[PDB]
Amino acid sequence: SPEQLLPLYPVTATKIYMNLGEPDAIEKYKDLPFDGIGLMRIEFIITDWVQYHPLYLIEQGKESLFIDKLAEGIAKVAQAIYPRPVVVRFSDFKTNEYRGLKGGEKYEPEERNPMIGWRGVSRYIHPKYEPAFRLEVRAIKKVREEMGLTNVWVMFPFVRTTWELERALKIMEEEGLKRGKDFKVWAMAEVPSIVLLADKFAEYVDGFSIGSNDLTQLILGADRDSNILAEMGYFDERDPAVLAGIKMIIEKAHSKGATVSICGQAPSVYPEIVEFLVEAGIDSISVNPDAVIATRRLVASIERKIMLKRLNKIMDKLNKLEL
Amino acid sequence: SPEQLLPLYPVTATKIYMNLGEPDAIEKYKDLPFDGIGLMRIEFIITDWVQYHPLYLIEQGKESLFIDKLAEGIAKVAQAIYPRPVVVRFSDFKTNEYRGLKGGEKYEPEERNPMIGWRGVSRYIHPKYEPAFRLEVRAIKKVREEMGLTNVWVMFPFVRTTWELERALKIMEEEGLKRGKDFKVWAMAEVPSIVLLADKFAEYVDGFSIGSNDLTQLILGADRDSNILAEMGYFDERDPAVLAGIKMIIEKAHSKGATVSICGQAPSVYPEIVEFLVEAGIDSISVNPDAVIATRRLVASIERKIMLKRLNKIMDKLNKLEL
Amino acid sequence: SPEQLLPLYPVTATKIYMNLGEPDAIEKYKDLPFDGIGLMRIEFIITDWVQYHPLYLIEQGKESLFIDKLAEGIAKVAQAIYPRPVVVRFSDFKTNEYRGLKGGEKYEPEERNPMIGWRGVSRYIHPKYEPAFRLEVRAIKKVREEMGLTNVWVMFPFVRTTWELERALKIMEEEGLKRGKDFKVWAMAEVPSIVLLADKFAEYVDGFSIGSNDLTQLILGADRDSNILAEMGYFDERDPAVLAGIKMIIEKAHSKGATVSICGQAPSVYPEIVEFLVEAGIDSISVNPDAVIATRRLVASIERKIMLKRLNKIMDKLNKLEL
Ligand SMILES: [Mg+2]
Ligand SMILES: [Mg+2]
Ligand SMILES: [Mg+2]
Repeated sequence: SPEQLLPLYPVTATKIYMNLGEPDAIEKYKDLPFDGIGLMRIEFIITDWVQYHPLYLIEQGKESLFIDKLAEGIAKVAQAIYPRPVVVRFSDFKTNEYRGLKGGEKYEPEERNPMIGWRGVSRYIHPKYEPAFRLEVRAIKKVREEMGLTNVWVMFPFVRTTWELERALKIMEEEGLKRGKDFKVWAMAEVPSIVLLADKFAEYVDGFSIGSNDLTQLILGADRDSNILAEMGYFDERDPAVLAGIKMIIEKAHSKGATVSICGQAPSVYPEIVEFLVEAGIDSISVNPDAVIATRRLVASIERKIMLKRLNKIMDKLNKLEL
Repeated sequence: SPEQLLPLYPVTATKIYMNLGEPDAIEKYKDLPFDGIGLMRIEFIITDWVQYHPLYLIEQGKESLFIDKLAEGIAKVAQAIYPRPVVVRFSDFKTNEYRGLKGGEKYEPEERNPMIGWRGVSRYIHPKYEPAFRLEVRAIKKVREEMGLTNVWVMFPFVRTTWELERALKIMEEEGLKRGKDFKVWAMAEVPSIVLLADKFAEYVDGFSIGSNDLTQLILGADRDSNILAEMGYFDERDPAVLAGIKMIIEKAHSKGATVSICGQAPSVYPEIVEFLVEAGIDSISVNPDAVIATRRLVASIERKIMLKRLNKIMDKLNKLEL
Repeated sequence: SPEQLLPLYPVTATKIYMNLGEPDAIEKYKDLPFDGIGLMRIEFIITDWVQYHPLYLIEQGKESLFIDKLAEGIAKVAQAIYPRPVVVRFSDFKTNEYRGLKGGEKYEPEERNPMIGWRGVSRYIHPKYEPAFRLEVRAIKKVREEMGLTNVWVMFPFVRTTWELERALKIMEEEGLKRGKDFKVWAMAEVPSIVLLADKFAEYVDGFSIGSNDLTQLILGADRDSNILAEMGYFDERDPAVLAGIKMIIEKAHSKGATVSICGQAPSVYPEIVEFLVEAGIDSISVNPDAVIATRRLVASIERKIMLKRLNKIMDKLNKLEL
């Protein structure tokens, strides 16, 4: 009877979140010791439950279908784990991925580098895609209000500049979705501009989610699907530059009182990444379901280890005071 | 076999108490990891096991029935969880609620605001209701002595002034119920006078129980059953005024060496309230049975988190000493 | 010839304001040495000059009558004592008191506790009563502009939360009534939330008016018309909790540069309350007309006494510097 084994799992100061892409998979992982969904991917919902470009649906006057499918998926995930928070990520599609949707060829220009192209918040605040972002915000508002699921938060993927973030925030406010005590807004820390200006971005969002997969790619300026670059071992999240960027993000966000989360494959595979993150004082770690329990163990041990080490340092520090 | 799973639950520095209103429900929740009954409501016993106003029973010479029913309920609850403490709350009825009892129309005046009317300690020390309070104290004494259940403590609901508290204490002493090492007396911190003078009230009671439901109502001056006020969102226990009052109560009580408890719906629904309470250093948290286990998890995690944060602060503090 | 005796009255640092409920009574008390009307009650105007619920008049399209009667009363009071300020209090009625008006049964729900019910700013910002508050603001604007009576200020009764105060302020701004150098906005400090967060409320208002009558009731959680509670002596404004709350309000408001006033029966009857208020450094005291002159004497003496005591302390303090 595993359902009574949940409270007996090790207690961790750092929150252990879970990454979810398919809403129907929430019932498979309902017995895992996770403190919430730190990353809900709505890409699967749009691809397989909608099949249509949101702008195409707006042109055909079918906003209701898109809004209702997103609302159904998000409400299922939120109600399955209430009151644990569900951090829904906005549309993370690229232009080429957007073209895969039905009727998306008319609204998606052919881009040489969609990886660093028109995507994320830059797409949301643009007048062309603004109605689709408004549809997504309307779905989130319907989940939070019609179903009363307060535990639904949002994260803005691929945030580039502060003014774009504030424009997205005011667009959300125009839709009645306002940042508050019961509503948290996060920003993906996958762009080096966020690394350099995390303390400046913290005035607009409640916290940051470090997209280590994309953050490593952008910091190193390398793209993963290129087999040549992958063979050389570039895409190691243990890279000193990536670690320095993560440390800077954590320091700036905690100096401005913003929470820091990480949602990538780095904590799932590399224990040393987890140790470094916990030592830096990261607020939460979001991992894949199959890596939840182990992470909950590992973080706990690391915390205990830290709780020893700091004590020693304090004593040593105290020694230098008396001499 | 859940009965051997009790010792395996997470260990929390803050005591996790349980709220009980029906004595017969103690057997349903005997397998929950609670450190005691932080709030036992005798309102159900008087309403459904007595059906009669205590003053009416005194007039009819039936004090024995009221005393014996209270003693039976309290003894059942205390013996079910011995030696864990059972904090019995005295009669928390309002005048309109008192009139619901049989024969209570003759003893309860019609009040415009019973919510802030003749209730609580103000009712107990009044000569008219003093015999009923003496009956309640006699029932408590019978439980503590005839059945030898030392684990029964009392809390005074809706305490307004220090002189009324000392008059209630001397009335209890006249009945042979004296505050001591084996008997704890608490005061409900649901009136702003307790907020302002907690350090003064601490000389009379062993600890305080924060009635967050009533404390929010009195601090904000709003009454919950009014749907208009509820719709505007006034009754949020995360309100800055309520948090400041709770912090002041905790600080004053710990400055005077008195324990602090909370028995309301705030810790059951809002994790941030629990985090703030544990950070402030609250001695115990009393929640509903269905919210016990989760709270025991949450508090534990928060404690661990705090146990990290303080360490960091100490190191930072130590840094400022060397420079 | 008493009219030349006004300048010969004792000079007080603390402003001595007067409480007025009937505009026609301003001519009776025009020869009293008061520095202004610290509390103008428009309850009498609405009850006896309008007789109608403002929402009922709006439904019947008779906003002009209500606005003109309020304007006539306020203009009479302001012109009678120009340029001394007239602090008009907004509608302080309760729901039961509102039902006494003609046609008010349809707009006032039956409330169990109107004393802590839908009243004050909570009523003004609500969409249902918002047109009536707009009518009151329009009357104030007509007095300040059509008659050019700059000396008219407003106070918001029964302020609960900061967001409600800012919503009322923006509603006033939408009506052209904006806080400025020639227009002062006060908040009644009769709710314990104001006591706990006076420094936070000071960013929205020019000053605070301590409603000691209601402040004592809310701090002690007792209602005055209950004869049982009154007999026990609960409603003593010399209570330590009420004094501590008043001291906290004064300290916070003066730390944020906001003026503090008191408009209640405490300074009219208890000289020690006046002494404590003047020692705390209250900016003004508003009393009943029959208690004006005596208060003007008493405060003066107290000020002189303080002006001695502080000097002694300074000398003593200086002694500790030389030793
Ligand atoms: Mg990404
Ligand atoms: Mg209560
Ligand atoms: Mg009042």
